[PDB]
Amino acid sequence: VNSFSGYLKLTDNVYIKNADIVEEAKKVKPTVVVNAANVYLKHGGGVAGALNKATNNAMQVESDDYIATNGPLKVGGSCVLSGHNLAKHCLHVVGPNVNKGEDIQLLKSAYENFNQHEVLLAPLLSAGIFGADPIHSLRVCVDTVRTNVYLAVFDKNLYDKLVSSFL
Ligand SMILES: O=C(O)C[C@H](NC(=O)c1cc(F)cc2[nH]cnc12)c1ccc(Br)cc1
Repeated sequence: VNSFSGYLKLTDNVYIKNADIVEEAKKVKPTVVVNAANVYLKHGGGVAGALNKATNNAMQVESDDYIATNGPLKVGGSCVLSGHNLAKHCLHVVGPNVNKGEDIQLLKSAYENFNQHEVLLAPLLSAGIFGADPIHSLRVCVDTVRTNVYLAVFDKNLYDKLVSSFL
């Protein structure tokens, strides 16, 4: 039993809700919140900008120190950093950004990072400003992640769609 409330169950291990991931993280304090990161950990907009803003820019400060020490992530890669006031940990995962021409097949590699964590609160990788089809992203998520994933979808319209077209 865990503290996630109000999710529709899609599979044995994938759950989905219409929620603002920032507000959901602040209320659940999950062990792991996933950020839709880029390789530079520059959290300017989308989910990343919103999560970072909710940390009063502490996520960005920590991220800049990480990059200065380690260099950029790989597309499809991840790193674990602090969750600040939102979660114990933040798993920064780099999905491919279609608006940069990155190979969508890297989306499966990106979701594989979730399997290193028993339970996660997560956005749909490569959705939103990353330009991928959120329905394809949901399919890859379901077919790749084996751990328990609670997907928050900010847009109510999108959500209702994802549910009605799910197989
Ligand atoms: O709806 C989703 O969950 C996926 C994606 N979300 C974002 O891009 C997004 C951006 C942001 F700045 C803050 C956020 N907090 C939660 N998600 C976001 C999206 C896709 C299509 C459309 Br139309 C609208 C949104």
